[PDB]
Amino acid sequence: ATLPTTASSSTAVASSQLDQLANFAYNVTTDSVAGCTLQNLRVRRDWRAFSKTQKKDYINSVLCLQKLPSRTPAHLAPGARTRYDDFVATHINQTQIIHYTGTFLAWHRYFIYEFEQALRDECSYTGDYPYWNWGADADNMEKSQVFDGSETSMSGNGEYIPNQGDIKLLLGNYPAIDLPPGSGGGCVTSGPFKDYKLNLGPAALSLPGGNMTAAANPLTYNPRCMKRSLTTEILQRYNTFPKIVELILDSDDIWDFQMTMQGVPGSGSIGVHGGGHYSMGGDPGRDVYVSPGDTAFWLHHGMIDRVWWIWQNLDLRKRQNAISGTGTFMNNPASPNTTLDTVIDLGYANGGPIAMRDLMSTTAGPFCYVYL
Amino acid sequence: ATLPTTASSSTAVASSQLDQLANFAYNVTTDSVAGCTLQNLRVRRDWRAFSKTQKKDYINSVLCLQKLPSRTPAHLAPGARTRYDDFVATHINQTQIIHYTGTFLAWHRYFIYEFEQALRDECSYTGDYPYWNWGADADNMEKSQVFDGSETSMSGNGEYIPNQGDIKLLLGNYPAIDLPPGSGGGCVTSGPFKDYKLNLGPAALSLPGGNMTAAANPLTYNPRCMKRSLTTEILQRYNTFPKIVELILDSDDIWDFQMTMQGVPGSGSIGVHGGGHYSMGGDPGRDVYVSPGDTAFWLHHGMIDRVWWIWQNLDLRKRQNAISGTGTFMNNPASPNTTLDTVIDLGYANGGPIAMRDLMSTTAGPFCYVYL
Ligand SMILES: *[C@@H]1O[C@H](CO)[C@@H](O[C@@H]2O[C@H](CO)[C@@H](O[C@@H]3O[C@H](CO)[C@@H](O)[C@H](O)[C@@H]3O)[C@H](O)[C@H]2NC(C)=O)[C@H](O)[C@H]1NC(C)=O
Ligand SMILES: *[C@@H]1O[C@H](CO)[C@@H](O[C@@H]2O[C@H](CO)[C@@H](O[C@@H]3O[C@H](CO)[C@@H](O)[C@H](O)[C@@H]3O)[C@H](O)[C@H]2NC(C)=O)[C@H](O)[C@H]1NC(C)=O
Ligand SMILES: *[C@@H]1O[C@H](CO)[C@@H](O)[C@H](O)[C@H]1NC(C)=O
Ligand SMILES: *[C@@H]1O[C@H](CO)[C@@H](O)[C@H](O)[C@H]1NC(C)=O
Ligand SMILES: *[C@@H]1O[C@H](CO)[C@@H](O)[C@H](O)[C@H]1NC(C)=O
Ligand SMILES: *[C@@H]1O[C@H](CO)[C@@H](O)[C@H](O)[C@H]1NC(C)=O
Ligand SMILES: *[C@@H]1O[C@H](CO)[C@@H](O)[C@H](O)[C@H]1NC(C)=O
Ligand SMILES: *[C@@H]1O[C@H](CO)[C@@H](O)[C@H](O)[C@H]1NC(C)=O
Ligand SMILES: *[C@H]1O[C@H](CO)[C@@H](O)[C@H](O)[C@@H]1O
Ligand SMILES: *[C@H]1O[C@H](CO)[C@@H](O)[C@H](O)[C@@H]1O
Ligand SMILES: [Cu+2]
Ligand SMILES: [Cu+2]
Ligand SMILES: [Cu+2]
Ligand SMILES: [Cu+2]
Repeated sequence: ATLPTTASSSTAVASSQLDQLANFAYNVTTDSVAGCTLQNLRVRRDWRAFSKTQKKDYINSVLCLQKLPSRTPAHLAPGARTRYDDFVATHINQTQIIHYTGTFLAWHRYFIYEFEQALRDECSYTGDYPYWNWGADADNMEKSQVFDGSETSMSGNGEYIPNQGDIKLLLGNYPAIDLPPGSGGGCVTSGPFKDYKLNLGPAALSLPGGNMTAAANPLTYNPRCMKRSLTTEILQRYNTFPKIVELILDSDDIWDFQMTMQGVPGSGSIGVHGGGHYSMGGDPGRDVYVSPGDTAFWLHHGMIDRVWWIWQNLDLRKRQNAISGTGTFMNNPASPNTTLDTVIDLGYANGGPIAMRDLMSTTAGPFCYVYL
Repeated sequence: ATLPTTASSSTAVASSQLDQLANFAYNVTTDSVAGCTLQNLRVRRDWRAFSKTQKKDYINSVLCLQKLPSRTPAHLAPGARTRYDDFVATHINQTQIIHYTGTFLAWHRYFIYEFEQALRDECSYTGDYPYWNWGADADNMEKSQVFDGSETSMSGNGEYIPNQGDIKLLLGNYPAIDLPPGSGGGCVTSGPFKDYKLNLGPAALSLPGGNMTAAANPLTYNPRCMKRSLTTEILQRYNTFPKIVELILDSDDIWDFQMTMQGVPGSGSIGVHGGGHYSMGGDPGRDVYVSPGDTAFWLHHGMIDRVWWIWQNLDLRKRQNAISGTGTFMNNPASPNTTLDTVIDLGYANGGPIAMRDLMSTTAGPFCYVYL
């Protein structure tokens, strides 16, 4: 079998191209497994592949972390109430050193893995890690099994608010990127997270109209509802199967991969990573720091990690350990290059400090899983 | 009298142009003074204008802050030992929100004012705030009364180190700016600060050759000598009287002023602000975060504040309260615009929280001084 070399403009085959690439990556991962053996190798799976009661087992475990008390010392994050908040808080705390950095991909890989460990160790979860395949939902976000509002979604849309202005995304002094406000605006109307209390932020919440709300200290207590405004137009622009495959096949090195993924500034594109986030609309959906406060975050980054994993396995010799970038957001201010010895941590959320070299592979260090 | 409209290429008259502009600014400030009256109005003065024993009164007060114990809670900055360290620590702590921000100019104005208050309130200083006029020293940094190594300098050059590679200044992914390493390299050889213990950092120290050293936590204890490597070539490139006047006269709004001053990224220029800093070479001279750990910092920023003050007084109606920019370094990540209500503080160094509106004028809020 010879793999696709050029992304198709046809949605139907772009999807199949993606599946081929994934199959190859799956093949590479499995037979390289012949700590981590084929036996104890976990499989992360598309949300759609979960059955009703499996969906709910996951949801319930998450609701469990949203009920268990926070481990973060109150004086460090006064707003944190739950174990779940512990994760949100560390993400807020470290936002300026984990996006547009050399550590971005590996940090989020570790973040979601440790989230998973919390689910298993504290909330008795025994099911698989879920991911959200953007491409399948690119035409109707409201019908996504992740966002349909049912008892098996991560809740759905937010209360509709008429005539919201556009979202204006800034970075540096580049011209804004303009996005539609979606079909919601307010508190989520249904599903398992309808009564979920969002406790932290806003740190930097983009608002319809172009304004931004920012607490003096986004780690203080600010209990409020989760708001969404599902915006299908955004997925259509940045997260279609052709766009996904394009990112994989046109990215010749780790720099181009991660930059294309996140959206290079000034380019008018926010990539699959930005698209996934901003398509949720609402709050913290539109807050780069507080985004894990939206429960769909974990599924989104499941998919982010998948896409990275695929890209790596297309040329494992060159890509397995590939790193580019520094330890500061867009290298502002300048910091040293990230290396295999760079140490990251998730503060009080879970786990301990760990070096980049131990994160590069989904079947070494603490990791032992594959994506189906 | 009609003021210069175009910066002269002649060093001799560029200097006189500067003096005219300063005189005008002085005139505006005084007669606008007709809390702050002409009576209690302080005058900040060129270091050269200080007599021997006045120089030493200032130096001694600084050495006093370098001996009095730190107020910063040990658990917040384990490295801080002295009152002086309190200031360095807050600067390190806030570096990512006080450079390339809307607050940059006003924050540093408040920083040095509160430094001054520490000198007066804790170290019995009663003399004037000094500033370093770069232009007078642009041809021979070693002969500067600030850096001559005598008992009236801020110490002088560092131990000479042969064949140091160039300094390579990065920001974002723009091409590096290359600078010569100067005539020193090591510990300062003489003057009042020869035994001054530099306690904090490095946070991001640029090294000859292009490398950068960064502690895991630059607020922890790392006692070592202050190192300089006086680099006249740098002042010659960025800090000549023509360059100073150019910044004043060619900058039509606050954005262009502050950006030209700091060096716009990608432009190959580091402005009078970068030039002043990097011309000192050494450590923390080449560390954006830790720079106040070099005792010349206060004189440099005296001059920075002067240049701003002059520019403001050229059109006080439009410039007095002018602000542009956000609350994050180069607006990475994006944050709200700075406004007159934006509140800043210097943590434990001195003073309390204060709004931008109270900082805009050297003769309102807490301020009541002029530059001669
Ligand atoms: C947000 O990030 C900052 C910066 O990393 C975190 O501050 C860090 O806090 C921990 C302790 O709270 C420090 O760890 C060290 O622990 C050992 C004891 O095992 C002790 O010997 C050290 O002196 C230190 O306390 C870490 O150095 C410290 N870093 C800084 C710059 O203060 C903070 O915890 C994070 N906030 C949250 C809520 O996670
Ligand atoms: C570096 O900057 C951080 C962020 O500003 C500083 O953390 C801040 O620390 C102070 C107290 O240490 C917090 O002030 C508040 O004081 C009142 C009591 O008057 C209390 O009710 C509040 O809950 C809070 O403790 C401030 O909110 C806090 N901010 C964060 C994000 O933790 C830190 O102090 C700075 N480090 C140094 C050495 O200056
Ligand atoms: C994966 O390996 C299987 C089993 O040998 C093979 O049939 C299939 O063609 C491989 N997939 C790809 C995309 O190479
Ligand atoms: C956005 O901010 C401006 C300036 O503070 C304010 O006047 C306005 O009310 C805000 N606009 C919206 C859409 O709320
Ligand atoms: C931020 O200020 C700039 C001018 O410096 C202005 O163009 C922009 O509209 C402001 N942003 C908002 C949303 O207020
Ligand atoms: C400053 O005011 C004095 C006193 O009237 C005047 O002689 C001088 O010309 C003024 N300076 C400038 C530069 O306008
Ligand atoms: C700079 O860093 C490189 C890579 O770590 C190292 O090999 C080298 O020793 C350093 N160069 C200098 C000039 O010390
Ligand atoms: C940082 O890494 C880049 C490649 O991504 C390399 O070009 C540069 O030399 C590195 N910086 C240093 C000084 O090691
Ligand atoms: C296939 O459908 C996608 C949306 O899923 C479009 O983006 C593409 O142009 C093609 O029509
Ligand atoms: C006057 O002298 C300055 C240095 O002080 C030069 O930069 C300028 O070109 C002129 O020779
Ligand atoms: Cu993140
Ligand atoms: Cu993300
Ligand atoms: Cu500064
Ligand atoms: Cu400075």
